[PDB]
Amino acid sequence: ANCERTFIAIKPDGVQRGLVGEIIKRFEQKGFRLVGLKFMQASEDLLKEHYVDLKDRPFFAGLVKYMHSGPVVAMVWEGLNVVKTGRVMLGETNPADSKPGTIRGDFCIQVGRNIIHGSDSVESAEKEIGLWFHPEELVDYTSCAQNWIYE
Amino acid sequence: PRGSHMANCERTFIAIKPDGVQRGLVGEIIKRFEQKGFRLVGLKFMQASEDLLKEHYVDLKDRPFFAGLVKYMHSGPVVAMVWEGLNVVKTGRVMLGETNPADSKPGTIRGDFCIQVGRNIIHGSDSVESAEKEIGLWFHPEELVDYTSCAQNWIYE
Amino acid sequence: MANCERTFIAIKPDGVQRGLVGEIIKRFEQKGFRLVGLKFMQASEDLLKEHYVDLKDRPFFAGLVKYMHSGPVVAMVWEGLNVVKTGRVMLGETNPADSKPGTIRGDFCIQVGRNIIHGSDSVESAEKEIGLWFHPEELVDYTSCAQNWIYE
Ligand SMILES: Nc1ncnc2c1ncn2[C@@H]1O[C@H](COP(=O)(O)OP(=O)(O)O)[C@@H](OP(=O)(O)O)[C@H]1O
Ligand SMILES: Nc1ncnc2c1ncn2[C@@H]1O[C@H](COP(=O)(O)OP(=O)(O)O)[C@@H](OP(=O)(O)O)[C@H]1O
Ligand SMILES: Nc1ncnc2c1ncn2[C@@H]1O[C@H](COP(=O)(O)OP(=O)(O)O)[C@@H](OP(=O)(O)O)[C@H]1O
Repeated sequence: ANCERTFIAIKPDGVQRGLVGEIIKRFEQKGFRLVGLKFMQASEDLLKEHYVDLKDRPFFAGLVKYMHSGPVVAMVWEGLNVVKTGRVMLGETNPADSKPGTIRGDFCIQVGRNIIHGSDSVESAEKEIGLWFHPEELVDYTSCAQNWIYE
Repeated sequence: PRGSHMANCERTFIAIKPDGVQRGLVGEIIKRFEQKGFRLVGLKFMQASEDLLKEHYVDLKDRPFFAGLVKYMHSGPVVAMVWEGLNVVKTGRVMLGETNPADSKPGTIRGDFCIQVGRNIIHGSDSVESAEKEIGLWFHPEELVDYTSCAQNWIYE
Repeated sequence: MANCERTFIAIKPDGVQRGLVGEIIKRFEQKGFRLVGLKFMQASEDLLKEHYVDLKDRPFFAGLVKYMHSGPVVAMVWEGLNVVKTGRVMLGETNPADSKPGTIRGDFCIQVGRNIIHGSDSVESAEKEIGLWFHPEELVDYTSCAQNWIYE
């Protein structure tokens, strides 16, 4: 419910093109609560486990190499239906189909340079959060606006 | 008729709810209507009485959320507004996004700024008939200001 | 290559009058499209009649030409993968009544006849429009510093 969490990663192209603050602002202004935030170079072992559902796809090795080629911003956000709603805010996975107003619709063009990843399901979010963050890196606090965001 | 000056003079009632005020979204919301080309006619900051809210939401008096909605709308100040323009009722609703924020698209006010249906930041008239009733209920005629936008000939044919 | 497709975008006199030039350009730059041509001009009625030749028999044609000649326009050429189709998506529906929030027309204008901008509808129309509005020498070629982060 209101405490659902999702994993969002800003990809190396999102960092290189100076979109970190823009992306974070979209989640903050929506009313989602920041739980975790890290900046790192993800190892190929970590990326292969993150993208384990894609291990049989032809683009898998290139996606892992690319995701390891620069730093990423790993994040955890909390809120009601944050997994599904986070995916709507990102826009379609393929930027060609993403609508203006979405992060990919506004800021990127091609699927291998799509700036961001968001968990596709509550099950995938729980696995991704556990893989990228130690439990002690996730911060719990109450937003001063909680009563104005949720009944 | 299409292209008539009178069609450009349609008005709608928009209220920024207590959560929109609390979360500092008043300026953001007003900027969206101004940049679109809609003309501001009325604007006031007020605490709406429960009697005014019960009449505003009279069609919902039998819904289970009615009492909570009236209490919530009375719990803080609201920004009441009247905007004018071609199809401003329907287009204002499109700009707000779906009533339930879960279904509102990015780019819309609710799509960008809020999450749950009971805390949806804003109300807009659902039809020209509801707009006429709502404008009359929230504003005295002397609070509605008429003027001509300097960009009128660049917004309308 | 497919990443070198080009489209023609014109900001109409109402877009210039209402101070939307920078906002429109920012939308194309932030998307990752490359600016190729940019010129500010009063389009002649002869140029506009050729640009809108397919509408010469429509009842609104004379008013459209007069309107497009009534003030300056910003003529532009942008480059990128599927920039024609994607540029149209970014502009929003031709009729602003049907354009969604988040698009240029959805955010900034209301009526057809004052719809702030034009974008090529097809690669064939883009080639014709670019040739009509720009001399080849006005089109600038350079490589974006972010090319490898926009395209694989
Ligand atoms: N050709 C490709 N090159 C690189 N990554 C790709 C390619 N096709 C798909 N993907 C990635 O493969 C993942 C799955 O995308 P799909 O389109 O197959 O499914 P999805 O729309 O349900 O996410 C996406 O990763 P992301 O969530 O980190 O964006 C997508 O970007
Ligand atoms: N659970 C709820 N709690 C509070 N208000 C609600 C709830 N469900 C619906 N409403 C409100 O009830 C009003 C009518 O919304 P509906 O979606 O029911 O519309 P409808 O009656 O045509 O279906 C909306 O008010 P607004 O225009 O000021 O936003 C909507 O927000
Ligand atoms: N009543 C009208 N007055 C002025 N221009 C019009 C009118 N109806 C259509 N047009 C213009 O006629 C052109 C063709 O619009 P259509 O709706 O017929 O087709 P489109 O949606 O497939 O592009 C558009 O020009 P633009 O690309 O420069 O915007 C459109 O604006």
